[PDB]
Amino acid sequence: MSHHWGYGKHNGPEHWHKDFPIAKGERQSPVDIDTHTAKYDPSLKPLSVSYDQATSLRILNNGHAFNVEFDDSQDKAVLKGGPLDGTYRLIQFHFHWGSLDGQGSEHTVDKKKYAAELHLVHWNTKYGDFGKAVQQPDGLAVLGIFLKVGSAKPGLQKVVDVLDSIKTKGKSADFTNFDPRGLLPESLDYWTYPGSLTTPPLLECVTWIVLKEPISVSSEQVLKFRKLNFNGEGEPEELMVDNWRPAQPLKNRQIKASFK
Ligand SMILES: [Zn+2]
Repeated sequence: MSHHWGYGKHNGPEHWHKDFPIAKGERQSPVDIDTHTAKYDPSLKPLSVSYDQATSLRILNNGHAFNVEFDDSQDKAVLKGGPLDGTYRLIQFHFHWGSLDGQGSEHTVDKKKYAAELHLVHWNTKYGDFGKAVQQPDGLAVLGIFLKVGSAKPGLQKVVDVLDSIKTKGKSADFTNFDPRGLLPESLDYWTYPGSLTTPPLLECVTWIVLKEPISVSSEQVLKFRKLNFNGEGEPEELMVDNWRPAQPLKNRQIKASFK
């Protein structure tokens, strides 16, 4: 249908509440991280990211972003520790980005926007599969990583290089042997809060873990994101930029951190 959700003026974040009333709920994401009001919790443990046996499959343009999909049939790529009481399996990653380097991230830090934000999405092994997990308040754990512009990120290059092949909605490419360790910063210091999916259906099923340290990507690398299209092949060109939801009200949730 013509007014399927998206990021345009007619179908974007300001409109989502009409089909998805939880958009105005109590635990929506993303949020602004005010570093004066976030609370250092010395009891927060280190994150445990185990990606050395991750098995990537394919990369696809779904008309909203591009997703790299993983084999989540075993404990090959798991997130645990940190604020988490369970183990979560990686199913996909994707990014959100802007029409210029000055915006594109979903989370903000003291109102500062980054050029992009990477989401690694993981689901809780208590629940059987992803579809079941998103119905539970502790169903998902999303690791959020900001992108700033500087030096190139070597581990991102395979992704950048393939994007020309999946320009339009519905296109995919094989994408094997991709190592998601190559997308992580040196430090795993983090903020965490309870929240939601940032796209429809906006379900309030996510433990967010947002890394303090951005990764650096080159200007050339993030520029390639902006060549993707929201549209299908043959349809009028609608460039895939500004596929981010703005910050939502915190509503008395506590953001906790592993540092001051
Ligand atoms: Zn996302």
